[PDB]
Parts: sequence; C-alpha cells; structure tokens
Amino acid sequence: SVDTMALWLGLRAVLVVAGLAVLLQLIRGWLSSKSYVFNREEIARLAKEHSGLDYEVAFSKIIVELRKKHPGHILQDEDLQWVFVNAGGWMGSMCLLHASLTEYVLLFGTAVDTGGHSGRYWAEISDTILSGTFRQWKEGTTKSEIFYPGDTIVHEVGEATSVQWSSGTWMVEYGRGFIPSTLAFALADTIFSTQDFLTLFYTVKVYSKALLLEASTHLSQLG
Amino acid sequence: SVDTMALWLGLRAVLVVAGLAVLLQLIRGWLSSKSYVFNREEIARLAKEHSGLDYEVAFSKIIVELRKKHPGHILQDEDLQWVFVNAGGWMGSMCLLHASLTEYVLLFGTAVDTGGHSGRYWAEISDTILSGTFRQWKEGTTKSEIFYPGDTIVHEVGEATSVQWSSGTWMVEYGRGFIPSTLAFALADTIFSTQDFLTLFYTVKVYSKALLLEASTHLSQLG
Amino acid sequence: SVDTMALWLGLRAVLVVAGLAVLLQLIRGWLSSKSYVFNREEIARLAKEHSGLDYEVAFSKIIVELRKKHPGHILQDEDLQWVFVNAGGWMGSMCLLHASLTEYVLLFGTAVDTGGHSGRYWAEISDTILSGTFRQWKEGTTKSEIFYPGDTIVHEVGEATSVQWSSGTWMVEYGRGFIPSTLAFALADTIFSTQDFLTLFYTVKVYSKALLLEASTHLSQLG
Repeated sequence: SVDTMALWLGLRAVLVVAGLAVLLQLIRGWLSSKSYVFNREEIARLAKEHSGLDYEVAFSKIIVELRKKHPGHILQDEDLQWVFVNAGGWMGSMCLLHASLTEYVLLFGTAVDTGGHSGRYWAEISDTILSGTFRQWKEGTTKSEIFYPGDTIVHEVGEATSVQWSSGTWMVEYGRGFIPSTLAFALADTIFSTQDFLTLFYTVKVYSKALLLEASTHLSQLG
Repeated sequence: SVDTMALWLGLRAVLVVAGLAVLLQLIRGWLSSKSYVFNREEIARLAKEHSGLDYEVAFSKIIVELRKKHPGHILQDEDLQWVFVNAGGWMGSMCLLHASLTEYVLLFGTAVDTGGHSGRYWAEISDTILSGTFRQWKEGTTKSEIFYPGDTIVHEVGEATSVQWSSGTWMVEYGRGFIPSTLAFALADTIFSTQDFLTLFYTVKVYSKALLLEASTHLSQLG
Repeated sequence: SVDTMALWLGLRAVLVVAGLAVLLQLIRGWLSSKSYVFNREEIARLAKEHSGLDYEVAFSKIIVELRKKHPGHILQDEDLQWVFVNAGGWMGSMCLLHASLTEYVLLFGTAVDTGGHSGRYWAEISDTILSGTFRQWKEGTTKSEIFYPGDTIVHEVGEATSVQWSSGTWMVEYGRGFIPSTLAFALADTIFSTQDFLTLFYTVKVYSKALLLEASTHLSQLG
C-alpha cells in the first residue's frame, strides 16, 4: 500500500488544484453574467457633469442624483461620515454611499499630499476627479501621467500602479468585481502602522450598514 | 440548566465592561489628581519664545531652560541623541529630554518632507513649531490647516488626524496622559517596514534612561 | 540540582554568543577575502559618464557597456523587466542586471514623489544619479543634502539614512556585502502594506534568474 499511500498524495493535490480552478471559473462566470445596479460609465459621467463646481457642492449634487436614480441603494444622510483610509503607504478619506459583494460607490479624497501603492485586486476601480490632481504611474513604465478634474482613471483588474494625490484632491470612486479581494489591502496599514483600530471600527460599521441596506432592499423587492 | 449556560455569559459581559469602566475611571481620576511636572502652556511658551531664531540655538536654549526650571527631570548632555522615528507612515527624528509614565518632553522634527497618520492614543500631545510648516488634517473634514513658527497644534485625546511636515520642520513636543498607550504606535513601522532594530534599541535605551532618571529623582526627593 | 541547573544556563548563553560571534567572523572574513565582479568606482564612473543623456538612453548604453566588459554576469534583454519596489515607506521601481550572494547591480528609480527609511543592512550600496534629485538625511543630524545627476550616494554598511526622490529620478545602483541581510527589508512593505504578492513573485523571479546565471557562469568556467 506504499504506492496507494502515494496515490492519495498525488491525487489530493490534483483535486485541490481542480477545485480551486472550478471555484475561480464559477466566480468569474457569475461576475460576467450578473446584473449590476450601476455601471462605471454612469458614475464617471455623473461626476464629470458636476466636476466644475466646488467639490462639496459636487458631493451634495452627486448624492442627490444617486439617490434619485437608484432609490434603496444609497445610505441616508444620517449614515454618511468621512472615514480615514490608510493603505498602500498613502492616507486619504472616504464616504461610502453603496457597497455590495460585487459593487461599491464612494466619495474619496485627501486634504494632504500622499501617494503609494494602488493595490492589485480582482476588481476594476474607476476614479473621476472632482478637484485636484491624480498622478498615476502604471506598471512596467518609467513615466507617470497627471490627471485633472473631469478625467477618469481606471485601475484595471489585476493591474498594480502607483497613485499620488495633491492636497485637496477629491473624486468619485466606483469599484466593480469581487470586492472582498480589496478588503485585506484596505486594512493592512491599519494593522501594521497606524494602529487606529477605532477607524477600523468605523470602516466596519459603514460597510456593514451598506451591506445590510442592500440585503434589506433585496428582501423588500421580494417582499 | 440550559438557561444558566447563556446566563453565565450574558451578565458576565456587562460585569466585564463595568470592570474596565472602573479601571478607566480610576486611571482618569488619577490623571486629574496627579501633580504634573510640566504643563502644556509652559512648554508652549518656552518654545514660542525662541521660535524666531535658528532651531538649533532654540533647541539648546530650551534644553538649558528646562534643566534650570526642573532639575532632576531632564537628561544631561551625555544622554541626548537624535533617534529616527518611523511611525504612522511618516519619518522624522526625536531627542527625548524627559519621560515618565504620564509625561514626556522631546524635540521632534524632520529634514525631509513626510506625512501620515498622527496616531490615536490616550494622551494629549502639544506641538510648538520652532521652524518650518505643519499641515494638520482633522478627522471628519475635507480641508486641512497649515501652522507656522509660533503656532501650537494640540493632538487631543482620542482624536486622530493626518500630519504632514516639510523639509527642515522642527518643534518642541510635550505629551501628557497615559504614555504606554502611544508605545505600540511608536514601534509599528519599525517592526513591519524599516526593520531598523538598532534604532529600536536606541529608542528603548533613551526611554529606559528617562524612566530611571525619573525614578531616581523621586527616590532622592522622598529619601 | 539548583547549582547545576543554573550552570546549564550560563554556559548555554556563552555558547550561543560564541557561536554567533564565530559565524559573524567567518562571514566577514569570507567577505574580506572574496573576489568581486564589480567595484563601486566602476559602476559610479560608468553611470556618471552617461549622466548627461536621457536616463533611458543612459540605461541602454550602460547595459551595453556592462555586458561588454563582464560577459556572462548580466541577464540578457529577454530577462529584463521593471518591477515595483515598496520598502521602508517609499515606492520605486527596479530593473535587475546582476545579483549574487555578495553583489547586485540594477537600475533604480521612481516616477512619483516618494521617500522614507533607507534601511540598515550588512552591505554597502552605491547610487549614481542619472536624472532627478536625491535628498539624503544622515542619522543623528538635523540637516539633509540634495544630490543631482553625476553625484554618487554611498549608503554605508550599518548606517541608516532617510531617502527622498522627486518624480522622474533614476540612478544606477551597485550593492556589495551580505545580500540576504537586505532581503527582509525588500519584502517588508510587500507583506504588511501593499499585499502585492505578484510583484513579490516578479522579484523572486528576477533574483532567481540572476543567481542561476551566476551559478551557470561559474560552472562554465569550471566546465
């Protein structure tokens, strides 16, 4: 039974590889055939439309428009708060409006000069600048590009770049894909640098509120 | 007998929260009751007095004045050394003059442009700029404020901000509260980023020196 | 057996100290008597010679000259790729040309504004600027210095500094000493911040390619 004791070892690894491949293909097929509440072009155009005003007025108008076109998918004013985001070596702030297992919409930006690693996840993230500047340094190149209000950067799936923002840079962010892949990145600098677990609690609270809102909307649609 | 299973846990958690509340009340009352070697106004005025001259001359004059007004509570010239401080995503350097379990005084600053998370501890930290600029971004806002020589930033207890310092920014720092709460923060980037454990040794050394000086001064004053 | 058991601990600790000291002395004596493919002056002069041109033209000419003078010790064009480097709180990009256990040559630089801790390892690292600016802040001082194309920074063994690079700063890097000492540093920010394990894989790939090239060259010299 020495040959069969080794047959288990060989076949168990093949089974693990086949199961992981089947799970990845299943998730990819689900993501390709799923119905989405928002599309990235919608958010990008809505942001470019109000990018000419003050970024706070733009925030207000964009939130109003999002609640009008997609009722039941955006948090109310009593649940909106700015939460610090320390990640990839940079530090900014977010205001989450919607978040599911496959989509999230928020208002991002920083009042200080920061920059770092953009992350590399199984999701596509679009960023439309309302004010400020956004320097992107794509992988495998020696030159970066600066983007201004109105522009939209698309951090593609599986791509990793370097991001840099000047003081007062604010944008509207929409992420689509497998959102939990980002989660770990979003927490790294909080665990091994800032030690700001209170901000971690705030982040957990707002994400939980968005997920519960989406679940309650699904239940209301069913009854 | 099944009801007691969950009754053990349910009231026990309230008792645990009450016990930590009693510990917090004891520590909070001890801080107000405690007599303090320094007050933030004293350090702030002493630093602002010399904020108009060169930052090195200001360092020397402030150290001499502190040794004059509080003998036995400030390290001698043989114990002063600049130690790198990597924390919260920023990098500066410190020279510790005094440190107890509830107070610390030091000269902080950086010769490079840095910035990051300010930390969130159970202590109030006052910073009086001797030279340079200090950008502070408070939590929950979208705009930051720049402070110049003469100004004083008060990192309040439990609040977290974003700090940014330009090249050649130097200040006098006084912290009061529960000092060990900051400790972990002060080491995070050293453990998970810089790997400069020699600087960790230097920091532990100066902290131990200050604590031993404070203990010996207490023993000498008591007898 | 109290007297005997305390005897165990003392001799055990002395044995550990003596063994670690003998290992360190062995490695240092080996490093002092080893033949090296490159010297820092060679790389520094070769980079300063082409420091007047564009950093890409300089890269190509320097690679050509290095492959001409030292054939079989530098990877070919099919193995060269730019890999992101997140370390010490800064983010740049590298292109490795040569790497052994005691030497490494690469082209380093960043297209974004970054800076942080320089690291502290058992190796000397020379950096000859082809373009941009390099701000160095030495340990124990309150002033930094800016260096321009043509200059050479020598990150000495055991010294720790603060580095800062402007957008578009590119240089040629040569490191000599005990290379594994740097290893932890090179991965720290990747494990506890970026979570970009694909870039980790790329780094491992290029390091393995350079090491295998060196091993195959030694075998070819032997036969």
